[PDB]
Amino acid sequence: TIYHAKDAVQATKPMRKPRLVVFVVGETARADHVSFNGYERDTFPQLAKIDGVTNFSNVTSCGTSTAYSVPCMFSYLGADEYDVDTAKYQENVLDTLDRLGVSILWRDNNSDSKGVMDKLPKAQFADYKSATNNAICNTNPYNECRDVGMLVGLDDFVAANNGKDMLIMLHQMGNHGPAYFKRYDEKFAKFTPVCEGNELAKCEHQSLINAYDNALLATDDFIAQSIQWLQTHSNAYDVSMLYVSDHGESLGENGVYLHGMPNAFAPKEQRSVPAFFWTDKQTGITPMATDTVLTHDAITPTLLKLFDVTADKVKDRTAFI
Amino acid sequence: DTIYHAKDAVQATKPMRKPRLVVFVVGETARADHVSFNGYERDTFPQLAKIDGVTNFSNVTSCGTSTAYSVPCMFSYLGADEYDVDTAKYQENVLDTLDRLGVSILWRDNNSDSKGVMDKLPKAQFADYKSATNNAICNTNPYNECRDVGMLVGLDDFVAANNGKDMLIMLHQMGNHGPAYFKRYDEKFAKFTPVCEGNELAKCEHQSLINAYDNALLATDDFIAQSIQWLQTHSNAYDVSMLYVSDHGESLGENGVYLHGMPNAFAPKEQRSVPAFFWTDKQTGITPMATDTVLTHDAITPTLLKLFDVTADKVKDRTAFI
Ligand SMILES: [Zn+2]
Ligand SMILES: [Zn+2]
Ligand SMILES: [Zn+2]
Ligand SMILES: [Zn+2]
Ligand SMILES: [Zn+2]
Ligand SMILES: [Zn+2]
Ligand SMILES: [Zn+2]
Ligand SMILES: [Zn+2]
Ligand SMILES: [Zn+2]
Ligand SMILES: [Zn+2]
Repeated sequence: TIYHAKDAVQATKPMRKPRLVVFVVGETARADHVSFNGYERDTFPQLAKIDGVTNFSNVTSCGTSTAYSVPCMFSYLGADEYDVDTAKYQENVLDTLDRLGVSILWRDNNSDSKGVMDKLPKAQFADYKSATNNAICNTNPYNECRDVGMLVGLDDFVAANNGKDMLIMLHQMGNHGPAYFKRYDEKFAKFTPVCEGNELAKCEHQSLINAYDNALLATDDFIAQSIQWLQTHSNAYDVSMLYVSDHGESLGENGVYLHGMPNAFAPKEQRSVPAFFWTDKQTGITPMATDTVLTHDAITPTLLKLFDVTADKVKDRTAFI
Repeated sequence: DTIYHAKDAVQATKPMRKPRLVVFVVGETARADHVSFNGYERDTFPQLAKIDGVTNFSNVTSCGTSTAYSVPCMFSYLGADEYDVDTAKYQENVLDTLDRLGVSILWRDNNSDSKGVMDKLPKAQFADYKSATNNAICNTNPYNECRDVGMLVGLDDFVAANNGKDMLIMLHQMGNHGPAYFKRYDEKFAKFTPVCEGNELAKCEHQSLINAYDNALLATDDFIAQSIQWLQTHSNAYDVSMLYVSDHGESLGENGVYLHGMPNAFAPKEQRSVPAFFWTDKQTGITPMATDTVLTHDAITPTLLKLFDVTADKVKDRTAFI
């Protein structure tokens, strides 16, 4: 195991108020389909009614796929030295925070870690793609488990870690294709018609867009209920929520669909991602400016600052806060 | 002791093949949004507009907002996110690499100093051009300020002295340095008037300050063009290319902010949005990146290496200008 932060120190310890953070790892969401970034439809109407939400209009993802971007999102090495083949053997930020006492839990309704959780106890990773753990899989014809199912019973995690610092990753299914029409329950079918087939190139363009934007409305609801769930502990915990998407998505420009293109050739749409940060006013955390130029490189500094941790390798590195 | 980052660096072909001669103009205080090619409403680069083969890069971000921070970073191997200005002078930089692989390195400075970038090479490869001892062009203006075009005089003696070798020539411009923009150019570029002729810029009328700044750009446009014109006189025997990047931008009164030097955490967009131009001769086989490519000062080191067919297993995937 190769270290990058054994100098890491937690300045104050939970004493002081414990801190509770949800990190929503998003999936396949494009920045230019976010209402706040100038999009022509209102894809985030619930987040708009929550005070304290910062939308970041200029964030660029590490890469264009889940396997590539996710480990880089928790890396110390930054996009320009990230190497997907050796990422799993590096100390990542969750290894650091777990070593300083923060309780880490990772619930996944997408796929896996991807390696990011592999040095921590297996009990701290939970698969939520199956109805064995996810209580919300019967809400749609496809028996697809839903991201909001990752919220059920999180109060049992808090009680089991009463008074400790806590960081909760919720890894979204989000907007992953090609079958966007299956990513959301029927209550979010606001834009119609939608394309209902797995060959995007036969979709009519607007039907494809409509399905994709309905999926964002489902993600907007999931994020909104994530913050509402944290508000039930604003009494005993300093609560914050952070959202960043792993990568964007192509929707037919120059004939390009889905994602996964090499960075040297990937179009703008595959790397321009939304990010949200919310925190309760009790907590004293100040978000950076909304138009700050940011990348996935800001996640690791952000996560460390959220828990008052210092490591002489990532400070002065721009964060979301 | 010097800390190395590219002792693996390898030159694929040697000068065999045609030798290569490159001028790298390190600019000063130039803003991307005052360049005509980037949509500015005045023609601040009328001579560069008449040269075939010039690529303008419309989305380049400087490492920092000052000479001390940006210049060493422009030649670093570490990238902005691991660059540490306090220790940059003990790092192998890209000029150390190219020098040990045989490329002849020259640094002429009409700005200040290196800043540390040249400190491991023989002092004969750095030349001060701020004074009339080396610069022949200083009596052209009330202030006896020596001019950037004086750095072009006698470069054929350097080429002759390194005949057939690969060569990279840094010319460190005085350029658009403030606050006295009106002093940076001779009267032949005093095209936009009235101009402000005082130090504390806030009393200036906005247009008169802008006018002095834009005349200063016309002087730079002339310096780059004649740099290209000088390289064209050796396109026969050498593959010639010119690269220009400014060290940082400049604030011109927006929200009351002038000059540069703000910490990156608070710096306005204008202090970091810089022009970059790359020119190359017909014969040379070098292809520019797309002009809207998102770039930073981190692209300079790979560019210089690729210009000399050098590969270094540390910047191998890093975006360049070419
Ligand atoms: Zn995917
Ligand atoms: Zn993904
Ligand atoms: Zn490194
Ligand atoms: Zn780096
Ligand atoms: Zn590899
Ligand atoms: Zn400067
Ligand atoms: Zn100065
Ligand atoms: Zn310092
Ligand atoms: Zn030599
Ligand atoms: Zn200066």
